[PDB]
Amino acid sequence: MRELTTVLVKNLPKSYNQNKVYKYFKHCGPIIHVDVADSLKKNFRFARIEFARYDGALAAITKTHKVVGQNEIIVSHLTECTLWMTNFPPSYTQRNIRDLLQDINVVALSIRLPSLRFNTSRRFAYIDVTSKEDARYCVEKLNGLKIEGYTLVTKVSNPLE
Repeated sequence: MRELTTVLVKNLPKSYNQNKVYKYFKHCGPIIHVDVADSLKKNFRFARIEFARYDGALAAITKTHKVVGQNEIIVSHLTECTLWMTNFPPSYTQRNIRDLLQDINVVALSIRLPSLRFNTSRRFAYIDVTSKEDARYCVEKLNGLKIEGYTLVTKVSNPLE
């Protein structure tokens, strides 16, 4: 218990748009998932990549030392700013989360649903937000919300490290 299989990028110029980032991550390593975060409320952008490996993370982190059009991008491990739900029903559609994070925060970084088999898999779901200061309050609320007699459970930390 302690691995950094998941990395985050910061700065992200126009010059490192999704198409461009895609070129780089596939030349780093094997990867499960990849996304960017358009954070229109701030100048700098972010992105997130589930390499699912430690050697994957190093291949990303090392790739940081290449400037890209006057905005040197920053690659590191992921920080604890990921909420994830566990005890939750599958009817939490990805759209629903983008509504709910606008309703409590305003802004999110990224939003991952599970895909095991079909839908009826009772796996867990994982969402990243810049909004982490208010997320510390939201956790506390949601960690003992009631829906259909189930206590919901969420966390705001990284469930592998």
